[PDB]
Amino acid sequence: NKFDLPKRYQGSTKSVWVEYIQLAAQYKPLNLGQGFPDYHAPKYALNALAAAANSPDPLANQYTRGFGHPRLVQALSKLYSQLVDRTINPMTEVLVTVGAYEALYATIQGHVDEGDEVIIIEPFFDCYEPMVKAAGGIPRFIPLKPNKTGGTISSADWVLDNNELEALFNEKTKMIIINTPHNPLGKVMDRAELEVVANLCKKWNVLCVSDEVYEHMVFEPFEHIRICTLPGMWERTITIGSAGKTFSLTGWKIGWAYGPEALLKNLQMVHQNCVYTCATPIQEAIAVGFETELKRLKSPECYFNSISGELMAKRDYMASFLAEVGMNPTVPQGGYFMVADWSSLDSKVDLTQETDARKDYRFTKWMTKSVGLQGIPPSAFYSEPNKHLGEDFVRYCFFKKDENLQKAAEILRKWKGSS
Amino acid sequence: NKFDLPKRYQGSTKSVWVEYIQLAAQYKPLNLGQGFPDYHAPKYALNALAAAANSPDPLANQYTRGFGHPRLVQALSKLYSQLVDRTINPMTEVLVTVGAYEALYATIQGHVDEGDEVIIIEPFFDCYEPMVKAAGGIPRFIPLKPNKTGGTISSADWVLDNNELEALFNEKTKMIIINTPHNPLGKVMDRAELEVVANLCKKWNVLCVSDEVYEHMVFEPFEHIRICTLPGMWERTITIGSAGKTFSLTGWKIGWAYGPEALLKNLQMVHQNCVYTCATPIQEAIAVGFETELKRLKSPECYFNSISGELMAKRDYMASFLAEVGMNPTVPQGGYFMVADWSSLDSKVDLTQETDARKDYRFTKWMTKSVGLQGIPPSAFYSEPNKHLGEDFVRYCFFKKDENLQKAAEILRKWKGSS
Ligand SMILES: Cc1ncc(COP(=O)(O)O)c(CN[C@@H](CCC(N)=O)C(=O)O)c1O
Ligand SMILES: Cc1ncc(COP(=O)(O)O)c(CN[C@@H](CCC(N)=O)C(=O)O)c1O
Repeated sequence: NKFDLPKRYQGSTKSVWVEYIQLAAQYKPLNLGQGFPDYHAPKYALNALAAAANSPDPLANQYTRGFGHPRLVQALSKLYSQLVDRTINPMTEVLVTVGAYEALYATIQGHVDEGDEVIIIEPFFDCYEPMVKAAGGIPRFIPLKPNKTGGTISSADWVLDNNELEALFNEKTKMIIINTPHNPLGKVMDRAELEVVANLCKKWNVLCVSDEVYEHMVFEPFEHIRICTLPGMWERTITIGSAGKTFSLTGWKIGWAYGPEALLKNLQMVHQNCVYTCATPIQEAIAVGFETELKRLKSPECYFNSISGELMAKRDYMASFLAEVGMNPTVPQGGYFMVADWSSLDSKVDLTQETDARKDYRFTKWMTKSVGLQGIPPSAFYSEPNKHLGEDFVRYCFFKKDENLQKAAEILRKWKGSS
Repeated sequence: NKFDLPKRYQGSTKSVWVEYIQLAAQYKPLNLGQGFPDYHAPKYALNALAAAANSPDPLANQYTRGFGHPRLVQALSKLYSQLVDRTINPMTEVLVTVGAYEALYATIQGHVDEGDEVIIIEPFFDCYEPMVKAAGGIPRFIPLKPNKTGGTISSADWVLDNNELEALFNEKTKMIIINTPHNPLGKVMDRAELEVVANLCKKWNVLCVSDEVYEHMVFEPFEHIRICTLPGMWERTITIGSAGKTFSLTGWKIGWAYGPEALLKNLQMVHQNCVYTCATPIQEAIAVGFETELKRLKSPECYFNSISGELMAKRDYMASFLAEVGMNPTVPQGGYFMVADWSSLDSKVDLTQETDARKDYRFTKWMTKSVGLQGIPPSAFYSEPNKHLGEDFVRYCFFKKDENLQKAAEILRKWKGSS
């Protein structure tokens, strides 16, 4: 009856996101932090939500099926069945969730017990660690590190030490979480890299959880490969996606996990007594969205195909202006984020009035308040022992109107050499 | 690497809800089961969702603030500040969630540690027990029991044994969950009943969680009273609502917890790493719905004021045809569910084809597949040892078009022998 946090949440603090969203509302900077477009998503999707709101069907805005709206799961199985080349059962092998967030939540709560080890690759999407810890698991970390220095490098250059990775696998290893395309780097794992992970999972009987929200956003000449597609991997993989990312409608918060029925049963049990069901007219609108794209999967007008081309130009413009101004950027193989090492610009920043412990927090806060440009501190994506690996970096989002990417460039040009 | 359920979820089965929704899609009965309307909700709310989908603001459909969309938390604080007669800080004292479901989830995960005792009042909304058990908590049950037999009783007649209740409270008691107006019975707790609980919560330093989802649906001459409003109770209460119940848009799945900052901090830590944030356009629409009602709170055509008379005509009709066919109905003080005793018609049913443990599951099951009319087996809402109090009963929803209520009666008559 002390109403302290229960032990499993012991020492929990507010996430980066709660802190930096609040920082954005307060200073109103050019917001290149959290990932979302600053322009309209596909009209066919927005139209479908207005249509569901306006539907003459009285069931359109009432409860739908708890493991997912029938029309959506059917659309999801149609698409992914083609992509993974097996027939995925829409009732048993798909679970619709509240964003990729709740799919990750239901997966971790579903398969992580007290003392189970979970391997996490740093830098990691930040929720992975607190979710494992809340489920009583023991995270085991391995960092990706660049094998090139100075100038602009590629996210391909950020690599695991495979001996170090092998070393982490033992009889206590329950799960490994991989994220490709990767947040924050943009790294897309190639077939050899997936093979390394898959071979260890098979040897050690571990569950692979593949966070693939950015699956449609890989840039030529690279290619998204699905690990559940590797030999023997289907039986031991759960794969996650997000309609917020697939359709660029981040405020809709609908995602999914797919995989064999045996593994999904555990997620269903968590899901059913966490939220139970997800928004009907939103899932309906997403279902129409998938139906729309399913008719044209190899067309240049298909949003799955067009987004990379849309994004690649903006990636190239930001990499250029970040290099121009003095940072060392990592050019992502997919996605809409880019990390840059800003440390060579340490003389143009006074971080003296900044209060927190981590340098990249001080840098990003200072830039927000002082110059009106918001990025995200990458040390948020590292375990405490390795936070130093992130401190010289900044993550920016380039999913923006060209006019706003130019605005960021000009802020940076003015800040630099206007000494 | 047995990927069996974790120890937290060991007992776990599919909920009444995953089972009955599936039942319902399969046999396509007159669905008097899950609580939702048969017809459309107020048009102003539906219109506001269409407007958010169609918005010129590109951020209308992108991520919003994780603890609650600002327009919505503002409208909630404006409403509840007036209802509870205090100033509720919209930023720190309101949390928006994926339905009342995730409000209960974050509350129980946030405040129940291993070994904590949680007292639950039977019959109970079904998620309470599995949530407590998932949090490592120990559920402690007490049934409401009718103090009258024969005919049509009132939900006021279902009452707790005061000494049973007092004995349940010990220094291991962390929490009590109360639900008023109550599901499935429709009981509205009077002031003395809320005083009993209040005085025990203060004595034993326990957190009261008040599930008030049906807050606006109390029938004359009864009154919804909020326990957080009793002396000394604000500091020890979390109260929960649902937009899905407030605006009869059950597929929108947005609810909230409000109470003191100290207590909501715990739910914030769970929420930030469970779903993170909720749907933007749905929260925007609900905020517009609240602003609309806030301009006319004292007027009869305010939906918070009008829904009671709308539902009361239906309540009275159902109560009357249930009694005519020879059921013993409990007339609810509030809400849109009615529980009735179907024992005195056991003769006239064949449960000999149904396979489940509980007599009332076999019944709901019979009537659905065989006579085209589904409700909910009230055993679902009892602890294993007490399920027997739920086995003579059946719960129906009367939030249905007048003509379907007239049809549902007919089905009952055609099966009983009232033609
Ligand atoms: C790798 C990865 N995995 C899961 C997710 C979550 O997807 P939802 O469908 O929105 O729940 C994300 C999205 N992360 C975005 C936004 C983070 C946030 N908390 O809003 C980002 O990193 O900026 C992500 O980037
Ligand atoms: C007492 C009570 N508390 C919470 C809730 C959940 O509210 P949301 O806002 O839809 O999450 C309910 C809803 N009860 C409904 C719905 C059952 C279900 N959807 O699992 C019922 O019992 O028929 C309820 O009846």
